[PDB]
Amino acid sequence: RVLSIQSHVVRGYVGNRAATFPLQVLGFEVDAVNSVQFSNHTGYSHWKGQVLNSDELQELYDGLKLNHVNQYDYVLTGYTRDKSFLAMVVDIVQELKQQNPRLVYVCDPVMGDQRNGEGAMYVPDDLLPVYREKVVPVADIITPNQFEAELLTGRKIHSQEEALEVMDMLHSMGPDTVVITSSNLLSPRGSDYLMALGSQRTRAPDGSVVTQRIRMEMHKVDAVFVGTGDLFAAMLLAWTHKHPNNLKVACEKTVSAMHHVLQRTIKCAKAKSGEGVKPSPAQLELRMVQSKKDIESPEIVVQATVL
Ligand SMILES: CC[C@H](CO)Nc1nc(OCc2ccccc2)c2ncn(C(C)C)c2n1
Repeated sequence: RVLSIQSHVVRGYVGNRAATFPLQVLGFEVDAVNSVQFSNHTGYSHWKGQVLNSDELQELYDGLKLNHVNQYDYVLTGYTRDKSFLAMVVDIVQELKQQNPRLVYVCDPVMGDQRNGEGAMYVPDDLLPVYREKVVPVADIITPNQFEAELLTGRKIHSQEEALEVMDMLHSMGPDTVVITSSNLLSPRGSDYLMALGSQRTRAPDGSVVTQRIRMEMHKVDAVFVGTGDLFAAMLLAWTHKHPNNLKVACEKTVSAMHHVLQRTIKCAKAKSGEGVKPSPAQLELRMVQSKKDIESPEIVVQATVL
C-alpha cells in the first residue's frame, strides 16, 4: 500500500515511528524505508546514530524493483536534510507513478516553524529550491506550516484571505490538496486556539472548476511536542482515503484524534513530572500505543466550515 520514506528512532515517536502504527492500526500495508536510525529525536540533550545517503536509498529501491514488488498505492515522505536524498526521492516517486496510475504522493514539506514575527529553519536553505522546483510539482497532497507555505510561494500571509490565495498558488503548483496545518492567524474563537486551513480543488465535469475550503480550530495545548506533524500527515492519508473528495470530512477526524493523543500525552506527561517543573522531551513523547483506540475510532470533537 504505502511506501513511507522517513526517519526511525529507537525510542519515541517521530518520522516512521509516528506514521507506521497508525497507518497499520487503520489497516494499511506499510512499507518503511528509514532515512536515518537515530537513538531519539534531536530535541533531547544528547543523541547518536546514522543517516542514510542517496546511494543507500537507491540500493533499497533497487532491491524492490528486481523482485517486481515496486507497486504502490501511496507514497509518504517528510523531513529530510540532504538535498540529494530529497532529489533521489523525487526520481523514485516518479516511476512508482508509472506502475500504478496514481498512487497519491503525500508530502509534508518540513522546513521550519513560525512564531508571530517570522521563522526559524530546521534544514539548510538549499533544500528550499528543490521542494519548490522539483518536489512539490509532483506531490498530490501537502501539509505545510504557514511559514512553510510562505517559503514555498514566497508570499507572506497577513490575513485569512491572503492565506486562501497562497494555497491557490500551491494548487496551481500541483497538489489538488493543500492543508495549512497551523498558523499565526488569530481565529474566530480567541488565541486560546490554533487555526488550520484546508482547500482541495477537484477537477470535475466540464465547468473545469470546484475548490473546497474549510477551517478547523484545535484547542491549543500548553506544550512543545516533536512529531505532531508526522502523525498528522499519516492520518490525513488514512482518512482522505475513505473520503477522497471530502477535504472537510477528513481533517475533521484527523484533527480529532490528535487532540486525544496529545492530551493523553500531556496528561500522562504531567502525571510523571512533579507539579512545578516542565516535562522533559522524554516524557512528552506521544503516548502512541495508549491511543490505540482513539486513533482508530475518533470522537469527532471538532468541526469546521466550508470557506
Ligand atoms: C528538527 C527539529 C526536532 C528538534 O526538536 N528534531 C527532530 N529530529 C528527528 O530525528 C531524525 C533525524 C535526525 C538527524 C537528521 C535527520 C533526521 C526527526 N525526524 C522527524 N522529525 C520532525 C520533522 C517531526 C524530526 N525532528
